[PDB]
Amino acid sequence: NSNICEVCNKWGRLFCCDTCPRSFHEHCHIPSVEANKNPWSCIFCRIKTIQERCPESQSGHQESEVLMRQMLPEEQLKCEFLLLKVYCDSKSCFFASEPYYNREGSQGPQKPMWLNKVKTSLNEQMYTRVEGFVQDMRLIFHNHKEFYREDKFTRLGIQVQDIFEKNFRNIFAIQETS
Ligand SMILES: [Zn+2]
Ligand SMILES: [Zn+2]
Ligand SMILES: [Zn+2]
Repeated sequence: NSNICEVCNKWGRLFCCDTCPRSFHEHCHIPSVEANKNPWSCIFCRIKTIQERCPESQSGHQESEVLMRQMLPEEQLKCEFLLLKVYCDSKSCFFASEPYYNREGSQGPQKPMWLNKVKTSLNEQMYTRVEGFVQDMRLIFHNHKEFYREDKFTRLGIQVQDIFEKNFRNIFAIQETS
């Protein structure tokens, strides 16, 4: 097993996966690492098993169809993993916790949004369809672009959105296009 957390790359109190070498802090894993369960398989392993059970699930899909899917267990898992893939990037620190807005020449967004809120919303089964989760994720970066205007800090939103989008296309097997 690895000696650092797969998500935040720090050591500490780690839980080790039984079917791959990854390790996690308790609340870095999504869902939070489960109390008992021996053996325990991490989210990377669980996502791999889905693909292996249904190889055809990797054929291309239309985003419109993906977004309308109900949040049954497999889609819940895939959103959890996509969220985890965003937290894996260190630049997600900017978007994790509840923002506040007081900048000359800018007004705060009408609907603030942040990663820990999406995390809670997933944990509490508040999204009925994939679209709900994706909309809140995209709102995080859209709010940031709008607020920071021409400050070069806007680029952090572009960068972390790019990570989200690449992973969304990968996890949900979106049809590749030019
Ligand atoms: Zn961690
Ligand atoms: Zn694993
Ligand atoms: Zn099959």
